[PDB]
Amino acid sequence: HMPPIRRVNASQGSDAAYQILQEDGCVIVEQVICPNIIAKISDDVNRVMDKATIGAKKGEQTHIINMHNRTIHMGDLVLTSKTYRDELLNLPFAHEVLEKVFKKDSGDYWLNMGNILNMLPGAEAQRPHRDDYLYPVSQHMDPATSPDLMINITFPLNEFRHDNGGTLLLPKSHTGPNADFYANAEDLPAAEMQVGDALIFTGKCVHGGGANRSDKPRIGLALAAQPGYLTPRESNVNVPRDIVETMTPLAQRMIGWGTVRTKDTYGLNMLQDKDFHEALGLKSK
Amino acid sequence: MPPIRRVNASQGSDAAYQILQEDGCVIVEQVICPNIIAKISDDVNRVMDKATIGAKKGEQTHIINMHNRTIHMGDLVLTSKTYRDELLNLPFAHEVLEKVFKKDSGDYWLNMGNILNMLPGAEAQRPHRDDYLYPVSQHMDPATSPDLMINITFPLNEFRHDNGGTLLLPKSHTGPNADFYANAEDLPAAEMQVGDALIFTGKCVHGGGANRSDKPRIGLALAAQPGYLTPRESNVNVPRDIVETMTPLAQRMIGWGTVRTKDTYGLNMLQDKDFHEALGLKSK
Ligand SMILES: CC1=C2O[C@@]3(C)CC[C@H]4C(C)(C)C(=O)C=C[C@]4(C)[C@H]3C[C@]2(C)C2=C(C(=O)OC2)C1=O
Ligand SMILES: CC1=C2O[C@@]3(C)CC[C@H]4C(C)(C)C(=O)C=C[C@]4(C)[C@H]3C[C@]2(C)C2=C(C(=O)OC2)C1=O
Ligand SMILES: O=C(O)CCC(=O)C(=O)O
Ligand SMILES: O=C(O)CCC(=O)C(=O)O
Ligand SMILES: [Fe+3]
Ligand SMILES: [Fe+3]
Repeated sequence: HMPPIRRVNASQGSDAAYQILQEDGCVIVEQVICPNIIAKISDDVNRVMDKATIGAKKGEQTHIINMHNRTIHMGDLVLTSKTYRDELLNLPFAHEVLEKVFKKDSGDYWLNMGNILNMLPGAEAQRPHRDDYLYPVSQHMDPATSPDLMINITFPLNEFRHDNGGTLLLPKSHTGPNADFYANAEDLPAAEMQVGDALIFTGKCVHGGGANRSDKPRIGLALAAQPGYLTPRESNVNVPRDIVETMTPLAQRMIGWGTVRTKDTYGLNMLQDKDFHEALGLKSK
Repeated sequence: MPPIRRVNASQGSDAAYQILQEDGCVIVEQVICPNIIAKISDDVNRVMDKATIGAKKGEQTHIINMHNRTIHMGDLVLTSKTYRDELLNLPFAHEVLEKVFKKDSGDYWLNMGNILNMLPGAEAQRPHRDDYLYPVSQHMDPATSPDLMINITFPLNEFRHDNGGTLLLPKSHTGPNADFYANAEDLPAAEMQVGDALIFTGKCVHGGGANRSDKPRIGLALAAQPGYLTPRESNVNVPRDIVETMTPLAQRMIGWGTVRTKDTYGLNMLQDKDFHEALGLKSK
């Protein structure tokens, strides 16, 4: 028995989606965001896609997830899309789920990064994996009882179906032991969703990019968050301060322009022994 | 009770590392020219009165017994050029840190540099493990888990038992995490001179001692950790022109650089590239 990927409408509330996430490691939330906001971000991303790196980043081994040259991953979204900074980073449903995930075990959270996922036509499926492999301490903790190190929220920017490589998932695989092999991609169900929906899954849920056998790119946007005590993959220190001060204090923290407190109350990312905002006199919306 | 073992830096970083692996702590004598420490001490004294006393805003105090007769002070990059140029590049220290972190974790960088000023009358701290700062430490077995922190403390004046030199429990770095390790009254003190350094891991039981003398006892803690752990102190307010006078290693140490895990994956990247490549960050 291969468990199905379960779904809720965001009208049912964040408690119900969190419950499915706790039981399965993954949940699809239908109609979580106005599709026109997503289409706007999609246009911004399409404007600059010719700038992104194809395949591997410099020096990064590819064999763990099967990173290959029919895939484009692209960061730098804060400067690419104002709609991303102001609308997506502040989406209340997402923050309700993330606070439920992180606050007790870990404390404040922020982004690992925001990442465009472009599977080009003919893209081969990835090796099903756990995203928390990024952080080596995940290999020293029991998955059944350890805190979650990551939550991925993927918004399709065009329709996701099995045939165009929509994310493959292995529901209820988030409590088993860490392993070097979990499944073959061909045995997993795909997340099939429309623009305005989102897929949420934990850093322990087995998953991977699907095979794109259509003739059009399949593009999603991954809002990936983690405890503040883990180092983001993407820094935002090159974002002009004038632009940071048009963001809310929450979105500022998400992109690393803020102090993050552990569940024990201890501050990280402080400046001159004080709060980040206080030490800079940093303004916000 | 095992003693705190010691080596001279002339015996090489391998011997210091071996003692660190066996005991969780080691004193390295004459690891740095005392003139350098004296300069940094001048820099710090010139700005000590602007430091915060006791707990920082909203941080509970009871795990380590933080109290209002101890001054902890950061912001060392901008305080001391000698700190930026000499101390952050000390080769013995980086040899030890590479031995600790490279295989299990990857690149490392500062948790922070922190002046530890213990005024006369300061009570001893509750003996503790520093890695409690990172909640993941409580979910890993100390006997086999990676080290999450290395502390290198340079006395800025003489450390002695009577003036609150750091109390240590040697060989305590492999036992299970616990809510009580020892009473401070039962632990030996790190006693050493300017130019020496005490190294101990995030798993070594230790604490501030009681300063029963008439003068402050002041150390400089250089605390390092895996690049995948968020530093306590950010340095994004340091002017880029100051940063470009530093070495690439010291730049990475203060967070102006990409840090790769032992699996080759980069963290603290900029615009999908290496930090330096994306900014054209120059260095010495
Ligand atoms: C585990 C492993 C990786 O860690 C993960 C999964 C963790 C976070 C993840 C998020 C969820 C943010 C995303 O949007 C999609 C991919 C990344 C960026 C990813 C990239 C990275 C470093 C990588 C690897 C490789 O081969 O090239 C790239 C790799 O094996
Ligand atoms: C665990 C615990 C903390 O974590 C540690 C130990 C971890 C690293 C450490 C280093 C080695 C850098 C140092 O130089 C001296 C003190 C700190 C800054 C410290 C401060 C902090 C947040 C704290 C606590 C408290 O009560 O007030 C303050 C506390 O209990
Ligand atoms: O593109 C997808 O649907 C999944 C991408 C993924 O899992 C990854 O690269 O880590
Ligand atoms: O001052 C000392 O010797 C130790 C300080 C310490 O251990 C701490 O505050 O965590
Ligand atoms: Fe993944
Ligand atoms: Fe300590």
